[PDB]
Amino acid sequence: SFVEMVDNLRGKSGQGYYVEMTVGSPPQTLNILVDTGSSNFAVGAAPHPFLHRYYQRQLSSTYRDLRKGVYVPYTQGKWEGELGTDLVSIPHGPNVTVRANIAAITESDKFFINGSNWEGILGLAYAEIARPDDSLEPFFDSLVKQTHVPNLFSLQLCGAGASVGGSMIIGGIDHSLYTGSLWYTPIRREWYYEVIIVRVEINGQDLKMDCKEYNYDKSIVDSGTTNLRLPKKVFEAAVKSIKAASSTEKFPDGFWLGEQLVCWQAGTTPWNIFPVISLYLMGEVTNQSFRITILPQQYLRPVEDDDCYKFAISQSSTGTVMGAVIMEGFYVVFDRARKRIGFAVSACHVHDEFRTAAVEGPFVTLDMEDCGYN
Ligand SMILES: CC(C)(C)c1cccc(C2(NC[C@@H](O)[C@H](Cc3cc(F)cc(F)c3)NC(=O)CC[C@@H](O)C(=O)O)CCCCC2)c1
Repeated sequence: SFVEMVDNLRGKSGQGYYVEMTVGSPPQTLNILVDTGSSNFAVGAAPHPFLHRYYQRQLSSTYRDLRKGVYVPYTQGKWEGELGTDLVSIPHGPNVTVRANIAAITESDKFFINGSNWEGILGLAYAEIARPDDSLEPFFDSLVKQTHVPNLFSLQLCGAGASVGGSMIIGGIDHSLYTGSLWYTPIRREWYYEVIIVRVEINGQDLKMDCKEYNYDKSIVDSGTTNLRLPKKVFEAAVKSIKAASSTEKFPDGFWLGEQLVCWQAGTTPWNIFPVISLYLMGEVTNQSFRITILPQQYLRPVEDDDCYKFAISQSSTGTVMGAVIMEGFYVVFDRARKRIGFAVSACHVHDEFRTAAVEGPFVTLDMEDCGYN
């Protein structure tokens, strides 16, 4: 649903996943980062040391200026630019063309990456967190309003199998991309893709915190953030257990902070000493939830030059962010029509000789609604 969009994403480890788009008439081709954690469509529109190409408004007979500026601040990077509209399409995407809002980026700081291969960002979340304000229609809303594409997309983000790939199925769910059942969690509110974590286990041991801690101040699925990011108190409980699981090894302190590799001899990575992490999500029926299980092969992410890794779980003071390492090896369905996100085991699942990533349920969990913050 459909073959045409299967394997339509590419990326580098830790630099997001991008999809090919064209903007303007005639079509100008850009690579565009696929970001469930923001809601603005923006594209390099002026030279910058890190851009191979950029969008050229003067060459599009279909460009229209909105004569209004815009800027967006992310966790660290930020850009400013000029709002306009234009015709936009996705070559490996549905067969449609829309007029969508476009921020043309004229200045930026710490936003583009050195050898990135991407030139723009596709914020796929709801108008609410759009900049300057919720009146700037996000691209996906426009796509839905203009064409007949169903109000639904799914993301199959894959780890290696040194440089990566994946699929963005616009408008449905492609059955060849996952196994087992889909389990759905409610979208709590339509701004970020907000969800609610009702329970946390590490190698089968409940973390025993008040479930409010898991969602303080929000939990969101964010394909535009690399790490699993955890609220301070949860982060420290989790590192504690992960340290004691793996104490048979000697770890620098900068490792646990994400600012320093650990290396082992090719093929000898001590997989079995790192615990599995289970996240239980609110389910669709009363008192029911389901779990997703993350393997060490998701949260110790590989970087080149021996097999080398960074700890891809880190600290947040803006809530739980289920980033790209959590999403890898799941097929994640953003079912906007039904205010829900589905998780299944990805067809490109992460393997381990003795353990496997899993979406399992049903589980009973009382008082799930008390887990939400405010
Ligand atoms: C855009 C908006 C809505 C105002 C905003 C602001 C701050 C944080 C976010 C959130 N989404 C954040 C998400 O949009 C952005 C997209 C992005 C990807 C990129 F490659 C470079 C960037 F400059 C920006 N990603 C990041 O800021 C993290 C990037 C990097 O540190 C990494 O972890 O890989 C993250 C925290 C929880 C809320 C959602 C969103």
